[PDB]
Amino acid sequence: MLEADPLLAQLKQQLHSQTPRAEGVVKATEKGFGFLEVDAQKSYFIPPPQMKKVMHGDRIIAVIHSEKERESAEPEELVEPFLTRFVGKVQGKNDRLAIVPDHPLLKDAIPCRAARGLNHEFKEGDWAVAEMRRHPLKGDRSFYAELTQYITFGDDHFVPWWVTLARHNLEKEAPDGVATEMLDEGLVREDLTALDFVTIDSASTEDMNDALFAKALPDDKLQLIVAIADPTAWIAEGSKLDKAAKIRAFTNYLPGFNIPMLPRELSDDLCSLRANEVRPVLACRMTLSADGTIEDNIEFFAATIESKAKLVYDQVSDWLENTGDWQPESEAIAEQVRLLAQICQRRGEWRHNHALVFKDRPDYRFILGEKGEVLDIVAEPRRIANRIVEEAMIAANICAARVLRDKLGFGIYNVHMGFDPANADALAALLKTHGLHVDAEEVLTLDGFCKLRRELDAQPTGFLDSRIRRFQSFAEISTEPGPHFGLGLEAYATWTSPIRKYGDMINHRLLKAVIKGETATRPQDEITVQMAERRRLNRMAERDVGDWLYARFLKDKAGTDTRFAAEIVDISRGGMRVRLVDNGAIAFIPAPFLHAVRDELVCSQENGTVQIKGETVYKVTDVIDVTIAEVRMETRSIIARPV
RNA sequence: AAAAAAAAAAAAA
Ligand SMILES: [Mg+2]
Repeated sequence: MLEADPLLAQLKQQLHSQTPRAEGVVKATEKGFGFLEVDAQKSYFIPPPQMKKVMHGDRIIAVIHSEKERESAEPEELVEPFLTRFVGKVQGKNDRLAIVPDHPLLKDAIPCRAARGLNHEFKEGDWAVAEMRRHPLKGDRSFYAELTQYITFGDDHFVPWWVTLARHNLEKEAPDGVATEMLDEGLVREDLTALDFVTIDSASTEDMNDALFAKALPDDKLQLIVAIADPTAWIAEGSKLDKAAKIRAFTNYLPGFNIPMLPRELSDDLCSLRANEVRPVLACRMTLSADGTIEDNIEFFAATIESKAKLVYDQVSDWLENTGDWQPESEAIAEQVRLLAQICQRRGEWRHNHALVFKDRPDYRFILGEKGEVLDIVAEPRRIANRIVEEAMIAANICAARVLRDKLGFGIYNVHMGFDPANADALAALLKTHGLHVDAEEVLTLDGFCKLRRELDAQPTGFLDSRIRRFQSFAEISTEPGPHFGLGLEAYATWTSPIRKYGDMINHRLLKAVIKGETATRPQDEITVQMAERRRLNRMAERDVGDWLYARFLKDKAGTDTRFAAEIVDISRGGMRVRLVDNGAIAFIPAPFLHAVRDELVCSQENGTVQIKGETVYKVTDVIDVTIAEVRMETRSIIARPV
């Protein structure tokens, strides 16, 4: 320090301790300087020397100095490092090695060495999971990491998968546990083995959760039995398998394969409702009126079925539309499909008239070759076969929601509040100012939410809807009943997918207690926290591997003038993001690609509009056409240009 | 200043 002190020392301590401080997030740039962003309307310049103390995304406290030109930020204290556990490719030779983190915005190679104990000889090119050990703002000399796990070598074709799963600390392998023995839970299994139950799925599906059987009754009434796989017949609450299943809370589905929640021999074999195999199920028998309402006499019962057809969606859809080679190869199972189509028809009607029918965009399926190469990425629209299963499943889950509510009062419920009550006034004002009246109090009720939803659906474009997306809440998992706004239902609880959700297994045991007239333990409202956490991580992992594959699929289209139809999905000041409609990739279009004169060009995020010379040329919702300009593999980003 | 590690909802995987 500067050390000549009398009580000058005390003066300088006081003076320096009274300078202003701001907390904020570091934002690095292409150049040597950066900024400390405090709020969306305030930020301070960080001099190049000062940027050497921080990393992009670090949350810090800086002391603020007035300078000749502007106010300046000098980082003082690290509130939160942007980077702790991370993944990245390692560089460097033998005992002098660095890792550059996978995060697109962090380009700097961070020195590192292996942890004590690790057997892998780390070397240039292989991917690793490292831990940040050392920060300049912590008093340390410089940035330093230790390599904590070896993911794989750079040339591993399945790199996108292993890296992503490691990044999210998700399991890379099917459970090591072993199916043990089918339990006698005191249930009486109705033998439904003679009935023409069918399953309808993707051709590649190996773990069929649901099976359906339909029967005509007098009075234009239809009967539907929903038969669901039951792994709980093999896995007792509190078993080894149970504990393991609780932790992975879902099967993780990624392009080209999945990491199953339960041991693969029960999931893809012993529980799967395979064609012409005798299987235990937990069944729901319901009666549907002419208008599609689920009548009062719902029966949940344990049973045993034998599926008479592993049907595939597209074939069933082809047939109900009559195209294609495929035909139900038996009159009996043809009568099943068309009865099931009637049920769909009735229920689509019921849901339109008393709830909400969300208009549904296409799924996208990665078609992979042997070596993990993506051959194609295809739109997979929801047609009638999909709709047939969906209506049955929703109905079944509605039944479970009633029964659990009316018999236990608790369960694993899927709740969705629609709009956050703290946002209701802002929502109302925003729509009203675009010329669509809404009432902030109504809109927080089911009917209000539904009323608005229909009016929004009646709009030419999805523009206004997009403006209010920022106000919409996510489905949450709750331990007790609650509205599901997005589905326009009082209460909703899923039990139809136990092979691939610990939640549905929890509901299976609950429903079984009910069937048996037995006493049941309320689930602890902490297991929902594990579940929601995994659901989030799974969703991210799926999207992330997707993005990586979208890049490598589109790599050889860069610079070519092949055209893609694209929906503009989001606008930042940096430009636009578009979704390529017939593969579903996300591409970024940089602002200059839109005009080239920066002065006349505004890309408003709040307005979700691009304006050249004061006239809007693009808004968040338009379909435009694009070429692939560039795809940079280092950061797996697709840059598109308009046409 | 060519942006960025978040999904509004459902179904099937
Ligand atoms: Mg299924």
